Amino acid sequence: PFKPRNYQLELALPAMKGKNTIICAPTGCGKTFVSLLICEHHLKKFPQGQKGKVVFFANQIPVYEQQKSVFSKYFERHGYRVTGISGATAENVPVEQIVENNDIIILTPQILVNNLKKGTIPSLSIFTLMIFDECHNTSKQHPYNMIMFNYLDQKLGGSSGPLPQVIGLTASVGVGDAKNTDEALDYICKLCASLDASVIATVKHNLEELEQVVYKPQKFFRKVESRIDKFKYIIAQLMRDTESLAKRICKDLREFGTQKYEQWIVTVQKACMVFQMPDKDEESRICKALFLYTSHLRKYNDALIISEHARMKDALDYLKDFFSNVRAAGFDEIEQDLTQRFEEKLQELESVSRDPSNENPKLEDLCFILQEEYHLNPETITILFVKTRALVDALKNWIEGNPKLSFLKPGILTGDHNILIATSVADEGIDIAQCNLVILYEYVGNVIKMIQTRGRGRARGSKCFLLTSNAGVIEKEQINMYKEKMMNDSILRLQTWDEAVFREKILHIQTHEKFIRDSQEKPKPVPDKENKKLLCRKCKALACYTADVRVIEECHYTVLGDAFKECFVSRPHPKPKQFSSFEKRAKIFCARQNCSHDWGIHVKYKTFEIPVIKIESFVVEDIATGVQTLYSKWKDFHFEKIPFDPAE
Amino acid sequence: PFKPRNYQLELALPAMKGKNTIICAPTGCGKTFVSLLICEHHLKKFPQGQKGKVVFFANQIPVYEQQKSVFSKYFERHGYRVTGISGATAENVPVEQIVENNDIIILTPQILVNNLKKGTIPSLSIFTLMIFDECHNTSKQHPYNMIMFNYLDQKLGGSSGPLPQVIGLTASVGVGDAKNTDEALDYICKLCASLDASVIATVKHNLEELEQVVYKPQKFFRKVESRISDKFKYIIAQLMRDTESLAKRICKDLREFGTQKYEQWIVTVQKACMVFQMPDKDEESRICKALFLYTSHLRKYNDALIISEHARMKDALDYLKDFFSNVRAAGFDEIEQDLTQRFEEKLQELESVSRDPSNENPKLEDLCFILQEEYHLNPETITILFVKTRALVDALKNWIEGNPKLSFLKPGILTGRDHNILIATSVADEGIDIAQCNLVILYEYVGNVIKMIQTRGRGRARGSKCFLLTSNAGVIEKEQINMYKEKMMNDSILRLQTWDEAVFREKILHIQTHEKFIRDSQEKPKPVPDKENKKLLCRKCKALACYTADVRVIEECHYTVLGDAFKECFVSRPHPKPKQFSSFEKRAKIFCARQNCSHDWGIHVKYKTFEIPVIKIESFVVEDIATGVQTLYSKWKDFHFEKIPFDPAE
Amino acid sequence: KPRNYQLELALPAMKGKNTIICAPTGCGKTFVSLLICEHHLKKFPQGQKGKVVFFANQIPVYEQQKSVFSKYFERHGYRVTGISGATAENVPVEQIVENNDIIILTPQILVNNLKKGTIPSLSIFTLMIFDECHNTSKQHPYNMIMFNYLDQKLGGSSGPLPQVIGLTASVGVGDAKNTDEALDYICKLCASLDASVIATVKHNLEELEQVVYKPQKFFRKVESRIDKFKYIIAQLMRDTESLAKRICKREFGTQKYEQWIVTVQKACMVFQMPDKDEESRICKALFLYTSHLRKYNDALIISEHARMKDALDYLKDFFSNVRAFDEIEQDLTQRFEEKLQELESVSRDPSNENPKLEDLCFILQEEYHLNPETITILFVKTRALVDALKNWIEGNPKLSFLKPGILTDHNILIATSVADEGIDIAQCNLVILYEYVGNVIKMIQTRGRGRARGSKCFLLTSNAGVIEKEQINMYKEKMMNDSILRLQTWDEAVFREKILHIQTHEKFIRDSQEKPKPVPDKENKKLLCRKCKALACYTADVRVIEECHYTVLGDAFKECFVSRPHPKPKQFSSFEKRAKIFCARQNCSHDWGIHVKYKTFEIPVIKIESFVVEDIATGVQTLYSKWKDFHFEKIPFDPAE
RNA sequence: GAAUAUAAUAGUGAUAUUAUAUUC
RNA sequence: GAAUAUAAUAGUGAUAUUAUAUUC
Ligand SMILES: *O=P([O])([O])OP([O])(=O)O[C][C]1O[C](N2[C]=[N+]([C])C3=C2N=C([N])[N]C3=O)[C]([O])[C]1[O]
Ligand SMILES: [Mg+2]
Ligand SMILES: [Mg+2]
Ligand SMILES: [Zn+2]
Ligand SMILES: [Zn+2]
Ligand SMILES: [Zn+2]
Repeated sequence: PFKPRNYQLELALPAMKGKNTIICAPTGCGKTFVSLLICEHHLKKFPQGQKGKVVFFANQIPVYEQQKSVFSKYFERHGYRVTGISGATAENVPVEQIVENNDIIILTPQILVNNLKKGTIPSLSIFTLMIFDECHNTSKQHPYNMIMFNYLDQKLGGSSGPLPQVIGLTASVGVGDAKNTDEALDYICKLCASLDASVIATVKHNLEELEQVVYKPQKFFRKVESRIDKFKYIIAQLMRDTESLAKRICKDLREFGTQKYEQWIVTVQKACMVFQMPDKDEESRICKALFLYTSHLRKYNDALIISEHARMKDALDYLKDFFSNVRAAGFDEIEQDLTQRFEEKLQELESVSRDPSNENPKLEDLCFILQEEYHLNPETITILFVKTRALVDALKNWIEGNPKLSFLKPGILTGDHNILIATSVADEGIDIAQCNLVILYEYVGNVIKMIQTRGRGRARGSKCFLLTSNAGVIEKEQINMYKEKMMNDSILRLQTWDEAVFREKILHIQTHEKFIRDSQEKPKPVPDKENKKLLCRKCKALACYTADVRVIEECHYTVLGDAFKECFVSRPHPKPKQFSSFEKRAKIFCARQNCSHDWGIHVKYKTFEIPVIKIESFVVEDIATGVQTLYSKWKDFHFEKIPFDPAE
Repeated sequence: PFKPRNYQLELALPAMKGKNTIICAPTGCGKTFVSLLICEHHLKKFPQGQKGKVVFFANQIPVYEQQKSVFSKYFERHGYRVTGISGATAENVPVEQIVENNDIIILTPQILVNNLKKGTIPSLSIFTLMIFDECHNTSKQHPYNMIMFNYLDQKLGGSSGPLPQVIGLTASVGVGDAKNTDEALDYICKLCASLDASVIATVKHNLEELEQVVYKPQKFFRKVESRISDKFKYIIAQLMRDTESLAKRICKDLREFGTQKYEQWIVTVQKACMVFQMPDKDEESRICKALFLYTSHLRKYNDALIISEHARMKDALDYLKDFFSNVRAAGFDEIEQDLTQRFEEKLQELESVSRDPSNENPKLEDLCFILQEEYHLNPETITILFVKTRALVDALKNWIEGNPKLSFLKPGILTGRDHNILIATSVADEGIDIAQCNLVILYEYVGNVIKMIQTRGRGRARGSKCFLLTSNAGVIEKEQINMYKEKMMNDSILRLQTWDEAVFREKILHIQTHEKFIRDSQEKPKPVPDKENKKLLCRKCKALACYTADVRVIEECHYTVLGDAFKECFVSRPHPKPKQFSSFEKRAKIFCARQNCSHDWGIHVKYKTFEIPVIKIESFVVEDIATGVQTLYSKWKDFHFEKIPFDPAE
Repeated sequence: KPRNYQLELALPAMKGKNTIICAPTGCGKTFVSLLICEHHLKKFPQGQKGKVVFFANQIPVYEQQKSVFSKYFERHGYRVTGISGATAENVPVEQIVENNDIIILTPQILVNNLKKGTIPSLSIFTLMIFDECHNTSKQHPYNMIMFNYLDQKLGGSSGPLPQVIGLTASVGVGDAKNTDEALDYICKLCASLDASVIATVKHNLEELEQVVYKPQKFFRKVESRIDKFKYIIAQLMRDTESLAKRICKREFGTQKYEQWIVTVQKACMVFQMPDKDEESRICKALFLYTSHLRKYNDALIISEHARMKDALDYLKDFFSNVRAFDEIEQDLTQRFEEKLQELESVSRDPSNENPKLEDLCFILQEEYHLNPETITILFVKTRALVDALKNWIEGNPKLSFLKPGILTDHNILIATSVADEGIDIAQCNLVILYEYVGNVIKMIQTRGRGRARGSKCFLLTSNAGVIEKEQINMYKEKMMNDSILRLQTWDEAVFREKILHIQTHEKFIRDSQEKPKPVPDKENKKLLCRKCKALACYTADVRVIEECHYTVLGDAFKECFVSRPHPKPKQFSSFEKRAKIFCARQNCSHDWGIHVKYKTFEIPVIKIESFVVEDIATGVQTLYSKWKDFHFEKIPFDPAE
């Protein structure tokens, strides 16, 4: 073992007393030891004729592996069996026997959800203790709350079974969209209701010890000026008529370079695919043209945004890569036309990407900050957060594409090194290297994310700069810093309540939400037995019929018959995953000319090698009327759904 | 995930062809990744309708936990359920269910032996691949060899059950008591037959790669001398003569001080003084209890002489002092009160001699010389020091900490159940991997050739050194004949690898059969249990404890006592190291109650729902009521009285 | 196709730095030599010229290196020549050196040519290369050359000195007990060679390890035999000692008794008597007794280091070689003939056999059973053991697979010793040391006997002190390596300072060690024989040639000795062996020297180590081993005789 | 492939779009 | 013949004896 902190004992104390409790402690103060202590006490509290059974809930695989290894290494010596079940090792194994024959079971929540729904696990009465890692996710349709729905449904019912103690683990419970303290109080009470918690454990009598371990990094706010247009009066006309040669085909009833323009191009593109035409032959031409036009427009928009947030050079390289991929996917008259127009004006560019006269002031401010902090301390470890995955290697190539930052060794963390560039890590996650500097490049999320991000630099002297060219970001961070105060104050206020009163308010909210969920069930579909024709979305070619489509596990959708096999092509999948009882063998694209529109994937399901498609790649025409309707999700498309039968 | 050494592939190659293989490679080359590769390939080789089941055999708990951790972390992603069963998690669990429902199972061999004997595991046919760590232990009746006994007994018999592939992992197969080449070769063949192996995988093509990753440390031999003239030994010898005279007053004992022969002698005498009966039963209990004390004190004096022989005089002095303080804290006896005074009478001489710098152990001066001259050339040296007894561990820690010349050292302890130098008794096989030691000093310490080869793993870096400090020549002799034995081993293997695999399989087979029915004959005796009820006296005070009629046998191994009569014959102390073996749980240790005795009887455990005393015959002397003759027994299975199986009744 | 570690070893020397080079025996030092020399020669401008001298303590190494250097550098346009003792004289070396760019020498040549004054100074050269530079110490020729070098260096002269490169596998640590002593020893060795750099492989160690393999060493400590033979042959010399003690006024078998017999024998050579006729008799008896006791002792030794038959046959050879039996020798030969019948029934007895021979036979059997094409080399201390073990090999039925050869084709070569590495070696698989341990240097050099993988070495002995003597050599090697690695960290300036101070120190020691010449007593003295005390000649008749050799000008002496053909004639200096000198007395036959054909006249050269010197006045008898210890009126020989 | 979460944007909202991340 | 080196054994050592090897 190892000598623990006092605030750890303090945090684990309400849990060891057998009370369902939510533990709220700063990120990286060692919640793992708290879990181990709670589990140890809970397991070794039982008599000889009875035995306990603990279940742990990690939301992601790294935490799964880590916690499993630690728990197994620590508790085996005590004579307790520790195991784990994730999606990889969940198939073709009796999970009920795995649960029964073990004392500690580390799970991803989806496993327990699926097994409860299926029936392999009768009730939650099997466990004597449930622990939720990052219990702030216990809300809405998240698997955690899906479990707690079962828990409460058993609790709030005549059917009485020994329900397990519930422990939550987090650094922030959240406040929702609360404008004041009394609303945040209601939010926290609602969460405690969702977790059936009667206690909220925080550090109080040992704060002086805790604050010598986890240091809050100072948060500097860097508001910079925007660019002042070497890439604005060039792609403008390009966008103008690349929209209007699409208007050459038909008239269609909004500033450029924004997200609204993105939404506009998207909905327009999703409104062009339904242009019914008696010619049909040239309907394909029209749709395949307009699709290309819009697909070029939106990526032009992407280039504009990337330029607006990063180097203009990367804004070019983006489009160059795009047209490269377009030329690699087969040459079309339209595609080679737009490409010709692009490369005609490309000579004017590149040279513009080569002037220091037009350099993003944001990147110059970032260069200033980095140079300063690495001058004051060369052994600085910096972590950087960006909005999109496009800006990652953009800022990377910006770093090594600069002699001023020759002291930097960029690293990537998306789906040894001085600085690590990343998108956005979910929750605390597996602990990485400790950083002395945290930079937020136009990146601001929720309050919980803000509080959790402090774990990146919980050492003394750690700093955090928020670099942006927008005020809305700044205010969006300030409101979070206020929300934290609201949360802490609401919690400290709730900790003054009597346990019973709190319990009955919780029970009240629980009964309320239960009634809501019960009455929420509704007569949703009247299945249309009419056979519908599924066409392609790009070239409008006939893909299949609804009569040929089979549904697997009430989630996935395949196509039968040898007719469809001559309608698609396939290339080996880039990231061959393994989901459920499936296995991604390859990808599936259209076959009509070199359309090559993505239709779905080709999988190996048991002893079958079958195509699985997504409805958001097809247009649902009616064989009778002709009304071409669109569906973004399969569950939105209600038709005669026939379960997949191996008899075929 | 990445960059496997080519010699690793070379070693895993025969095992990736289904061939039962013994792998022989230097310690530290990375046998774990070899295991991972063999196991992985073994798992991906099975089609869709079939599945494999690999089992890993670890001899020690740290190795168990480590391997379970690695295998779990590596094969979880692929989709293989990895689990483990040790002695701590073996009770009240469905082993059949745990074994089936998992793809990879890490076990301590005793678990499999027990569960096979119990019948919970029908046959080894459930497995498709068995891996043995430190497979050179597959000999005599070590658990590995028992498992392989079951394997062979299923193989050679009429049983046609599909047996799993067998892989062994070692750095040295050993040669045994071989004196030449074709003896070592026959030994190795016997071991391969014990493991059903037909291939011995070693590095041959990728030697140049291996010899740059695992370096053979340079060895050295330091032959010195003990103390020229010892005054400590004289005083202790005269004390010994005094005590021996005090003991000779009662009986006439029908050799040299400070030797092991005298230890054996005083053990035999102490044993023979506990079968001296008297009709008074109060003169018996007063004479035997005194003789026990005398022999014990003589023994402690001997241990002190050995300690002083190997270390400082202060170490032996503190040893004796701690002994006398311990028996003084136990409660002064009438036959021991004089001994402490006799010792304190010469304590002034001993203490004044233990401080005199001129008569100091020259072995320690040579060791200090080595340490000094080695840390002077490299101050960041990490040293590891091997000694025989733990008394020497403590002694050398106190010596290092208590010496101005070695004020640069920070000694640590590593015995049985940061820092510059690490002092340790011995490590079974390779063991868990600790920090590299570019200096391995052996202080009067030699073992088998296997340990000699495995110890080189401690310093597998370039320039790493190894010393053998001793005052005895037989030590060095043993080391060099060990090296010659290593030559014999390597050459025997190198010659076996040139043979025909079919021919080798034939030999293996006809060694296996021969052994199989040499195990058949004899081995079936059944000494008739005499039903006569015998008394059980305390070996120290000769007082009555219980009868053989009150003694019940639990699980054919342990032994308890019944009645509320035995209860008033003992007291108990909270056990210093409580454990949980099998279906038991140590709660306390049990001692006698007759006044100044307090002799070790047994322990107090919680078996199932019962709180019971478990005793050892090693601490009791048996007295036949009929004949009146007293007999001494050490092991319970040597006392063939009538076994009375344990039952929840009574 | 040069190796990288070779270039690495040559790198410091190619920077004009005086460098000692350490690298395992047989890693291609010749290539490094050629590289360094090549770079040294092509460095000079047009107006200047380069001149390199390569030393060699062995004629075979001399001819190998001369051949290689000549074949290599002839193309580039450099004249390569060599000088040895066979072609050292009747030639102007002064001009030979001047007319060449590369000169390969045996060091004694340059020493003698510097002493004679034929060569002014070492300024003539620009680069000197010492092969086996670990010999640069004491009174060795290398150290003499370096004495000249240092004398010109530290001296007031400012003449240009040549760059000094040394080649070795081990610099040695002398008798160092710790790292400091080893370190300073290595430092004074550097000062002896005026070195500032010690080049070892460090960057390309992996390559060197991939080329040269360290053979695995084993030690075999057996016990000594059982010995009736011991006592049986002992009472012979107890009886002999009894006989010798009857005319004049401890453990048998070991060296103490040997040098005891030696010193006593030398003490009987000075036992005088007025008769000078009974004197010769009693001292010839006292001579025969000791000279026989010695052979008996040595027989007792060979008995232990071999089989009893070897020692027996040795004695039977001695007694039959000393015959061509005298009246005094008749008793010894009769008492020995009365020893043969009881000795040989045990000397043929299979019961009493040497444990060392048993274990050796076992080792050979094993290693040849494993590999039938094994090449074995066996080192022994004496030649008696050479022939004895050859006879034992060809005599033992079990070893009928061996083809023993001699080194003082074949399956196993039996050898005494090889000074340093030597030339081309039969690369063996098995090296065996039969009661043979030298120093650390010769050990590391012995590693070169098997630089191939799988090669093995054995140390067969009964004495533990031998094993200890080897282990301490290993520890000494460790100390050497460590001290070198520590020296390679010092800055060159500080090192040069230390070296300079050591040089001035040692030079001061030498200059203050030189004692003046003793006063030669011109008074005459009678030089007479030691075996029979017979008057050989007087000092006035004796004349000295080349201040080294000594002859006699007198026909009276010419009739006082006999001449018999040399066992192995050879040529030295300006001389030429042909015969050998013995005492002309009937039953004496004692070695006096040799007769040679020096230049024109044939003259007899004698040794003082076979003559005892009495005084014409006092008559005091004295012994002298070397002519350097015997000071007198040294009258220079010259042709008119 | 499907589900879930977070952020921004349009909207009165149920929602929708995109971005990002996770899980089965 | 002379010179020189290495090892062993005596000696506090300077040295000496012996063995082995080399060289002019
Ligand atoms: O595409 P899958 O059906 O196999 O499922 P998945 O996990 O990748 O979903 C990711 C989504 O992003 C799009 N996608 C998938 N791939 C392989 C690519 C892309 N988009 C780009 N630009 N390049 C790719 O290689 C899919 O639409 C999917 O829904
Ligand atoms: Mg699914
Ligand atoms: Mg001469
Ligand atoms: Zn299409
Ligand atoms: Zn008792
Ligand atoms: Zn004579």
